[PDB]
Amino acid sequence: TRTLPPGVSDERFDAALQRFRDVVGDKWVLSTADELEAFRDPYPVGAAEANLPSAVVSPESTEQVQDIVRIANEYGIPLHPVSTGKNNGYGGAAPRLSGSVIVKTGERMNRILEVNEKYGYALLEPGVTYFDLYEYLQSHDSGLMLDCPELGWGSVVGNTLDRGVGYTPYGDHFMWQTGLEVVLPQGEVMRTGMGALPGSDAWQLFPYGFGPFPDGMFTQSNLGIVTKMGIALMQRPPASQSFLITFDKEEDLEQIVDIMLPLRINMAPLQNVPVLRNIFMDAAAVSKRTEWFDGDGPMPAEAIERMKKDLDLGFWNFYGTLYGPPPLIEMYYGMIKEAFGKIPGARFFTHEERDDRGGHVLQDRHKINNGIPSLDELQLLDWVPNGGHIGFVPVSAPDGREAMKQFEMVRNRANEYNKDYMASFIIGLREMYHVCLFIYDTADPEAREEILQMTKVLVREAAEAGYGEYRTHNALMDDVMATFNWGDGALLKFHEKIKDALDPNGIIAPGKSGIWPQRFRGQNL
Amino acid sequence: RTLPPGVSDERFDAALQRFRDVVGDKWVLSTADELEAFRDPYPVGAAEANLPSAVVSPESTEQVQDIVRIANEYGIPLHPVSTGKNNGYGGAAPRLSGSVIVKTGERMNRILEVNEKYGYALLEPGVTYFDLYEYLQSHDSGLMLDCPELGWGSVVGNTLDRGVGYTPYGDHFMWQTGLEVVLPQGEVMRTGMGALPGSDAWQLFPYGFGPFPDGMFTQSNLGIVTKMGIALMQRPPASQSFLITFDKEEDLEQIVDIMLPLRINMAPLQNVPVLRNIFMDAAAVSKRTEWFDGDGPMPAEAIERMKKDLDLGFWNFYGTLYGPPPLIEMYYGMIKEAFGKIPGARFFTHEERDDRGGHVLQDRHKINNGIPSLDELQLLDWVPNGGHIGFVPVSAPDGREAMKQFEMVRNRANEYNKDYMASFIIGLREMYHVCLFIYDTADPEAREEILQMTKVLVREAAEAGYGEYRTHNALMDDVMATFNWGDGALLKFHEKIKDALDPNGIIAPGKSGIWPQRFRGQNL
Ligand SMILES: *Cc1cc2c(cc1C)nc1c(=O)[nH]c(=O)nc-1n2C[C@H](O)[C@H](O)[C@H](O)COP(=O)(O)OP(=O)(O)OC[C@H]1O[C@@H](n2cnc3c(N)ncnc32)[C@H](O)[C@@H]1O
Ligand SMILES: *Cc1cc2c(cc1C)nc1c(=O)[nH]c(=O)nc-1n2C[C@H](O)[C@H](O)[C@H](O)COP(=O)(O)OP(=O)(O)OC[C@H]1O[C@@H](n2cnc3c(N)ncnc32)[C@H](O)[C@@H]1O
Ligand SMILES: C=CCc1ccc(O)c(OC)c1
Ligand SMILES: C=CCc1ccc(O)c(OC)c1
Ligand SMILES: [Ca+2]
Ligand SMILES: [Ca+2]
Repeated sequence: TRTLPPGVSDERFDAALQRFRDVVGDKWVLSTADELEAFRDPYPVGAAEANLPSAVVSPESTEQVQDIVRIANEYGIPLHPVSTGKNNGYGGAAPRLSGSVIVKTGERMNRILEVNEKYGYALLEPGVTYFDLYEYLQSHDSGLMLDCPELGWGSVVGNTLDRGVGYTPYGDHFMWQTGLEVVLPQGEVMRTGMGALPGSDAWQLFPYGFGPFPDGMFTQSNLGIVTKMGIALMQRPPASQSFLITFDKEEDLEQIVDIMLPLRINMAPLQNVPVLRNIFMDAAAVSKRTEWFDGDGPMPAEAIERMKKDLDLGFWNFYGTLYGPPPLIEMYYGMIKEAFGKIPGARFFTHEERDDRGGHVLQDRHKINNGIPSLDELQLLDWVPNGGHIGFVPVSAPDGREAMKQFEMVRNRANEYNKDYMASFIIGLREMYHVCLFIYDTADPEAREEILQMTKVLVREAAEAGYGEYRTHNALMDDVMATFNWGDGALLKFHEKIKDALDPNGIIAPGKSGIWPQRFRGQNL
Repeated sequence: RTLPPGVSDERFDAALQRFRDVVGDKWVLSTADELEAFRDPYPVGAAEANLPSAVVSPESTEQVQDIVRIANEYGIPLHPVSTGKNNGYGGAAPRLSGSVIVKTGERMNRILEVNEKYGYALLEPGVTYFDLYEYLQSHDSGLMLDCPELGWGSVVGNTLDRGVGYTPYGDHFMWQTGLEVVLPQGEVMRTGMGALPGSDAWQLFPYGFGPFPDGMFTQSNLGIVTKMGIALMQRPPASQSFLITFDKEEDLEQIVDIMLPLRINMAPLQNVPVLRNIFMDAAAVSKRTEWFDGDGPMPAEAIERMKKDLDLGFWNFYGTLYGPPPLIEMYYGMIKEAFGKIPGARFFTHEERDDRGGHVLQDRHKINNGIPSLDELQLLDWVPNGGHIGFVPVSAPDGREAMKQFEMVRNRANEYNKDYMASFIIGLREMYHVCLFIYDTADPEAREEILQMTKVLVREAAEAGYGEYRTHNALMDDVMATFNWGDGALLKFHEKIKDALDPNGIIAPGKSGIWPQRFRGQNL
């Protein structure tokens, strides 16, 4: 029947719902099954129901977020704060803890508070999407560009608060995060950095302020509800060129990664975040699985060759963008061609050179890499009927043999659980991300369970090989946090200890990143 | 005899022996003669302050655990340092008098790893910039380090006070990647991929999984750091350092305003731009008495003599470029066209000045190329028994803000009879007004003048909306008090976390104005 917060009666919840309505207004509290359906994980993981929200409250202001937090303390209601709630791949808007109330900050707190052309920064509310901020910069003939992930409909703030990434030189969103406002778990409000000094202009200029630097503690965290966040914005460069390098062989991965890293570690000639996508990923962006293979089980070699041939793509496809005066772009492109040119079968294409279906991903990278938000990459989910995805992203050293081992290890398990291997190898400066998107039929309970059991295996095996996940789904946060158990889980004990100090009543997103406040510890949900 | 607060002669003597049982008899100092060397070398205020009770030098992480556990038992406050060279901010001296200094760097001074492939170091606290430079030279490294002005500090300890250098990797804390820390009750923790047993990425990926804590251990008293990683930048094929002299006090406005556009895209100004006033560059190469032996502020005549003799401006801009010679030349050309629009602007590369005035340029050419130096110690010869205090408000990188800040500080410096040694430094979007006040450390009134002058500068800067990035023991309470948005919400947040991790209030009480429960309200 009715989803309730843990240890909270029908009466007590009805009372708390009304207190919420007194703060934000009747139409900004959802609690009917019909109203809540939209806030369930759109890509559900596992056959069983999980991650069930009891209600959605949409606050209009920081003060309203304080009031909601104080009520949640009164009634012991757990709050799952989101911005836009588009964390698709990691649970969407759905709370880790079933019965939690979703605080959708972004519905009404969606205002651009400042875009400074002189100093190159924005001060944003959670509700500001990449499309909102893009449209604002266009409107105002801005000299600035934003840094967006593959999908423009997410929150600049929300994405930053899960340490999301884009593909411009400003792709590490949390680095460029500068100052935030946060409602702490008992309702008091705090500004970090120069925000903490009344009348400073430097909130979005100097990240650290004075004393311990806390902003990090509010990312992949449950230590408060963020109401404002500053972010630095790069100046748009005078020109840019996007290029695709197709690599013919599965085994080329080793040489590609080993040539990638020297070209990237000095942020030149690879100026942007280098992404290497397998043919599955690029095929899924432009085609249905059944275009290639309507059989059961893993995709055969003949089918993969047909994908490569028809799309004129390799097994591994490298995407990069260069920025600056055309001479500098041409110099950097020349270096890139010489270095990756030593791999037999490497073929090169600029964004101007491919208008065919195989080229559509390059055209999308040319947008995303230039801070032009897109939703083209939603086409991935038409690979199979009713397509959803889960993100599996272990962090690796950027070595060719280390990539090769991860390639084998994950494709092998993928095959066993009848899921295709959609994978990208991405490099920051000195780290490698194995970005695996498993696409499955969300309507099929067996496919959902296969995904939950497969990724549980993939997490454990990756950790046995010394690979930690940078980010994970609601279903895997306990399993993943368990892997960071150096010194008898010293890290988790440190986090719990702080969680209990700031959230004595255990209100804020209990179980986020495997961090449960005292009142829930040992209870298996 | 200096004792910890609320600890008897007999309890302390017991505790000193327990320390000896852990680290050895030789590695516990507690005589007045032994402790002299660990007093603030640039003392602030007339009165005695910042008195250590003992110095304990541990050999290992395990020993640090044992010391912290003993400290918890006896309620002894511990001030963890690396090398203890935080000169201008108290040196090795503890904020709280009676604290035991834990000099981690004395014996924990080992380079644990330098990775040529991935460009990083994993370091203990005692590794100095000289130590790590020597290592890189020895091993024919492709890598360069990022050092502050003085090479004798700790790579780790400087990072833990969010210190800065002048290469593209000038933000030390940014490039910090992984640490190991002994938390205030003696348990040991590794951050990031350090927390995943057998990961290779401790020094490759900073964040790891869940909340990002590393920042909480910088300008902090939440533990004793025993290892720290840091990224090292590949040495580029060539570099060129350059000096722009600017003739006029009033040029500051246009310098800062041309400086920001050339810096924010990290090109053409590829390194940290530093603008030094003639006082700064003169004190680097000469004594005060060479220019003016009279009492009180230095007259216009004397300033003009400094400029002529050293062939420098009132404001001197020092930068470095890196890469292929064609790139360096292109960038230098853009810099010359931009700053050239200021009348009286003159340009010199490091190759074009072998005179005394050029000595600072030569020292920057070293520092900006990750070659540690001690040349800038000559600043302390400006007056007899020279010491300095660091006063560094953070500002918008705006000409008129720089100009306001220049007047505001020089006026108060004048009033308290201290010379105005100042640099304007710029990261990407922020500006540091770095003011070194050089004074006679043997003169109790010069000491009191410094304390009272900087107290005034701190609240006057705060009234103008400027916060300090970093400050001295004597000012930490005053400085933290200025960050009082939402009724001092930030300090309240820091205090709850301090009390959660340090229930006995052991680790560096009062660091950054953060006192644990047992000390709050006691005025030391
Ligand atoms: C399916 C998919 C997903 C995807 C992607 C490609 C595909 C095909 N590419 C991505 C990429 O390139 N980079 C990236 O970082 N993510 C990518 N994803 C995943 C996802 O689409 C995006 O990351 C998305 O932008 C994230 O969702 P959103 O931006 O809406 O953020 P949120 O869901 O509202 O909040 C995220 C989490 O952070 C915490 N949170 C959020 N807001 C707050 C506030 N105000 N206070 C406290 N905590 C907050 C919550 O834990 C929330 O779940
Ligand atoms: C006088 C002076 C000072 C100076 C400078 C120029 C002059 C003329 N130029 C500097 C510069 O360009 N950049 C910079 O960051 N600092 C500069 N200074 C100040 C100072 O000399 C240096 O910053 C110096 O590197 C700091 O000294 P050191 O490196 O020895 O650091 P420390 O005293 O040992 O530690 C600093 C503080 O951090 C905490 N700490 C240190 N180690 C630990 C450990 N292991 N665990 C926990 N906390 C630790 C303490 O609070 C300590 O006081
Ligand atoms: C090809 C990149 C897609 C992608 C990148 C980073 C992510 O975190 C992600 O989450 C599911 C998806
Ligand atoms: C002339 C630059 C010296 C300098 C720079 C940054 C600092 O923090 C500092 O501390 C006292 C001194
Ligand atoms: Ca072939
Ligand atoms: Ca032992």
